Amino acid sequence: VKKTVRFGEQAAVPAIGLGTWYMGEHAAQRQQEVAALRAGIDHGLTVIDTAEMYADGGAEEVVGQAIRGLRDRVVLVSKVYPWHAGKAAMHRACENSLRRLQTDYLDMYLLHWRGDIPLQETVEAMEKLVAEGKIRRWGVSNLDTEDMQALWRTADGEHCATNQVLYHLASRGIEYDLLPWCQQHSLPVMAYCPLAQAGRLRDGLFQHSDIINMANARGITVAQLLLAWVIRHPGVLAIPKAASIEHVVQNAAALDIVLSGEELAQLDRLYPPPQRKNRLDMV
Ligand SMILES: NC(=O)c1ccc[n+]([C@@H]2O[C@H](COP(=O)([O-])OP(=O)(O)OC[C@H]3O[C@@H](n4cnc5c(N)ncnc54)[C@H](OP(=O)(O)O)[C@@H]3O)[C@@H](O)[C@H]2O)c1
Repeated sequence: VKKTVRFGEQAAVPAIGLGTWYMGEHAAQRQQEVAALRAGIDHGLTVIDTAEMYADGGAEEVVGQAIRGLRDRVVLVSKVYPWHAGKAAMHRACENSLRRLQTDYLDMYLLHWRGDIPLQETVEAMEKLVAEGKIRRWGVSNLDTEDMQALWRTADGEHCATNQVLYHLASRGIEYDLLPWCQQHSLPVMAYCPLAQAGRLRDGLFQHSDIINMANARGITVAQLLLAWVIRHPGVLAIPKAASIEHVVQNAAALDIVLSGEELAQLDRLYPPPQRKNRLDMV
């Protein structure tokens, strides 16, 4: 079973990509960050996820340096603050992102979350960037099932190419409603915080005996086990962030893992799937 995802105008991207939140904050780390991204590309991870938010442009500048001369090898995803996502301001947000990335187009551009602009106006603005050639496709982030239904209802809202939401073993709420909805509409989901921020989100995911034993039993690390879990089913593209080369190399290698039913059942007993609607986890 191929560990790829149909994503925008790309027929198949690898199901693990590269996050950039917390890159670009410190000048002393820029070279290390550039190297971690290039390592990911060198290991076949092509999707890079960033945002105008991240270090106020800084992460985008890091990405732009990392991808110099490699633009055709990568699938670039950035995001626009909702307060920019309207007729007036959208072009400037997009143009500023493109300047920092030093590329003339994005593969995907996401509404970072839903603000006060009516969705119809954001959709029209995204469609204009598509017609101009500045973005190949648009999508959204942090939209729950109700918001996705509202979007679908808008003119051209069905062109939405992805929804990026929080998903990991210890926060599975999207499995009740949102993922099935996405699955029904052939919409790929981008899973952010797929490592729960290396466990910092949920106390003891990493420090868990049965998960530690399970990873040891196949000679993988817990992080790899958690990533393979996130991408176990089609239609989900995980975007772990790694500034460490050792970590990027691990993360790419998690594309080669096949979890058994026995293993997946054990994991469900440790962190059961949701049996009701849950508010969309975000962070
Ligand atoms: N749309 C949104 O609202 C939203 C919100 C949050 C995040 N995001 C996106 O999603 C991405 C992923 O989420 P995240 O950065 O919040 O958290 P994450 O990817 O779940 O975890 C990042 C942490 O995991 C560590 N790590 C990575 N690979 C590892 C490995 N193999 N072994 C051990 N530790 C490992 C990293 O350390 P090192 O860096 O030192 O390797 C980092 O400290 C973000 O970077 C961003 O692109 C989007």
